[PDB]
Formats: sequence, structure tokens, C-alpha cells
Amino acid sequence: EEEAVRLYIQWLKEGGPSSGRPPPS
Repeated sequence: EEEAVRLYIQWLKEGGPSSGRPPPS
């Protein structure tokens, strides 16, 4: 039940590490 992974979702929803950004947490 984490929030940081909620960012990770956000991150992944943006494409994840293929977006040009490394995963959040």
C-alpha cells in the first residue's frame, strides 16, 4: 500500500524507463 509506487504507476503510465526517466522509487 505504497504511494511511491503510485508514482511508479504514473511513471509506467508515461511509459516507464522507456519514457526517458528511470523508475520513481
